[PDB]
Amino acid sequence: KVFGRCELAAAMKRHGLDNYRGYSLGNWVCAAKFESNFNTQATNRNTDGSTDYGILQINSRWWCNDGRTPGSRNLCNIPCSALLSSDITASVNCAKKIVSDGNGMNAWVAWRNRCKGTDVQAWIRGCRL
Ligand SMILES: [Cl-]
Repeated sequence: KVFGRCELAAAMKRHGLDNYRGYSLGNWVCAAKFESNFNTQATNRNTDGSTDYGILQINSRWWCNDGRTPGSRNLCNIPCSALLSSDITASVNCAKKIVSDGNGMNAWVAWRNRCKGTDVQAWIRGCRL
C-alpha cells in the first residue's frame, strides 16, 4: 500500500509514535518518505547481502528473519515479509524497539541525512490528527 502523507501520519499517531522516545510525528513521517516513499512494499538490498523492508526500511541483518541473511539476528521476532503489509503494526512495533536501542533515530541513515535538523513538522502540516 502507498500511503498518503496525512493518512500515514494518522496511522502512526494511532499506533503511539507521536513523541515516542521524544521524536515528534513529523520525524517519523519524514523518515518514511525518504526510506520508502510511503510504500509498505519497498525493499532494498544492502552491500552486506542484507535487505531492508517496508515503510521504514528495517534491516534483516538485525531485526527480522528473511531466511537469506547468514549470521543475522531477528530481534523483532518477525518474518521480514510482515514489514511489507498494508497493516503497519509490525513495522511500528519493530521501529519502537529500534529507536529504543541507544542511537535513537540515527539508526535510520536517511533520517540523519535528510530529516535531522530540518523543519520536520512540515510533514504533518494540514493534517487532521
Ligand atoms: Cl534519542
